[PDB]
Amino acid sequence: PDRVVLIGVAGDSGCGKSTFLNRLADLFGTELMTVICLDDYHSLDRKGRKEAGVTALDPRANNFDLMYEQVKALKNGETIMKPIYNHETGLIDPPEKIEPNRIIVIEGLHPLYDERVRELLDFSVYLDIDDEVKIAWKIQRDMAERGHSYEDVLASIEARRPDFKAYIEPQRGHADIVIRVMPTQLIPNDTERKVLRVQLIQREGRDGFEPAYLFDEGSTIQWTPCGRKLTCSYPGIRLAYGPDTYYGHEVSVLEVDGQFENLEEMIYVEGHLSKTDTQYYGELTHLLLQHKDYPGSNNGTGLFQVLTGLKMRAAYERLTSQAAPVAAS
Amino acid sequence: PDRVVLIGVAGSTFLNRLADLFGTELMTVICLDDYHSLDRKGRKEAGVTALDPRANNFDLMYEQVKALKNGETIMKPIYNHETGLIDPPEKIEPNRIIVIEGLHPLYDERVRELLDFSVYLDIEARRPDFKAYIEPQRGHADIVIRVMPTQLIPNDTERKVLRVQLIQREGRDGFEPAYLFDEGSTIQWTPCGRKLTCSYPGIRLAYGPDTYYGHEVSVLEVDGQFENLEEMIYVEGHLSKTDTQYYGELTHLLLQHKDYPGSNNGTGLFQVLTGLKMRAAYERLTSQAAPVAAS
Repeated sequence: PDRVVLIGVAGDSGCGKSTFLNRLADLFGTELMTVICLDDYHSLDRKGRKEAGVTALDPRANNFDLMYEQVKALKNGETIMKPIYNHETGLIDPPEKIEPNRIIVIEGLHPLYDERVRELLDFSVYLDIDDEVKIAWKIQRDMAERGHSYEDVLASIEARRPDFKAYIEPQRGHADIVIRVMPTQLIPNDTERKVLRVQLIQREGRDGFEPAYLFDEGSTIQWTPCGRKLTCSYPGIRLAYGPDTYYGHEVSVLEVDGQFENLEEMIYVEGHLSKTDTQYYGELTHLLLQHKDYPGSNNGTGLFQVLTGLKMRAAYERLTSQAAPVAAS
Repeated sequence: PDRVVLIGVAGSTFLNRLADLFGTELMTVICLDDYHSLDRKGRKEAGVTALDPRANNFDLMYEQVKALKNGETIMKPIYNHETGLIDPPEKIEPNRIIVIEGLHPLYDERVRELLDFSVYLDIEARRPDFKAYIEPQRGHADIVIRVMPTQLIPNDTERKVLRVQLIQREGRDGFEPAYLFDEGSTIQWTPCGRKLTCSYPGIRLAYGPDTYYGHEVSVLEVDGQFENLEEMIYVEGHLSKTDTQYYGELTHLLLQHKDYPGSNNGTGLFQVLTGLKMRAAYERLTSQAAPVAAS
């Protein structure tokens, strides 16, 4: 049976605008993976939301019945006629023909909201970016290409909070992996806002997913690789690992705080992680350095995006007993 | 060459633990108070304590220790602690292992160079002389075992739970420090979790490089108390280069004698581990198995 594997990705970065999907494309290519933006399942166009007094984050702006059916149909080999939501015009355009593929990724605000869609998913990620991090990135991006559109991200973040808390954040409790990005704890007065602290929160007891750990699975550790063999600037790099309880479930939390100044530092860290699901020594580093220009490229953000990709590849290869698709050269 | 290996111990149940490891037939312990140049009255007359270099004869110490390492029998004095007198000499023959024990085994440069391994055990009126003449030997010891109050209990009224450090000197050829996880990097570890249930306050280890008396060292540290077997073994199992000869030798050796103080904490653990580092040093120098206790 030519098996379709379904992957849910939850985040607020907007469709086609996340670094994480570009990294997935780097790993799985674009021929045998198709990405579906869930905004296509809006029941209400832009005028309709205004008329009803709701945001795009509200369940009521979205058609989960149609979502479930078309996703179920794709997993079952059928072609679908799925609507197109045009973000410019704010209208719902005529349907697109989508055929099944080895990997279908569903991306957007509510891939984990509906119970029936959840059960169709083989792997899920929630990207949890602290506000202040989201803001400082936007300023860094703006500063480069002369955009100055960061006041509007802020505006959007404050105003979205109620709906974000009500309807988006609780999906974190159904995600296999949550990537949590926040400001550093290594610098007393972080004026720069560059150095990040990142947690990979990995749900336990999802058969066919073994969490990455450091040193000893199921016990708690804090680790600094800088020492006799590895010279770091200040404040250096610090990892932590340990069991925890998140949204009522057992998890295992892997954490990196700091910045990688170079190769040696990345590899040294990779080399000492366990169950990373790399297929050769230094695959994380190689994949991470593929594209140095992405934000998070030199910190735990990029590292844990790539690692999450590898856990997806493992899930896929477990379900199909076949090699996952790969990017070209 | 039937080789005599020399071990210095500064600052005991540590010696009883060594006897448990090496036995008493092929190890002889020498108490360094035997090399007092001044008896109890003599110290009083001179205005000095036993801790003063001047109360001790290092020239005689060096010669008789050098002679023992060189296979000779010696006629060494006996210092009687009860009477405070120096009694007529004792015949001491060489052995596979000679341990010299007491206040100044690491004080004299010439005696230092004769030693194959050294330990300093760091657990009112003596303070001046202790600081002047005893404590500085810590900077020449291969291993220092250090004891202090816990960091696991806020406002420690009980004073029972201890935090203990094994400070291991680097670059002593034929001594590889024990470490946790990754040699030369810094780590804090709590073994309690999914596989190991501890009662409060539990157990916490730390490892990392440091500088002690100007030298590079590697510090292994345990804070807490072992309530049971499972806890001891789990900790032992995750240590590296402990120089055990089979999985669980530390625990087995530690539980040999549960009645000793430190038996259930980092004191006993690191005394035994220090014993194993001595055994390795011995076996490296002789290309032969170290002596063992009977059954």
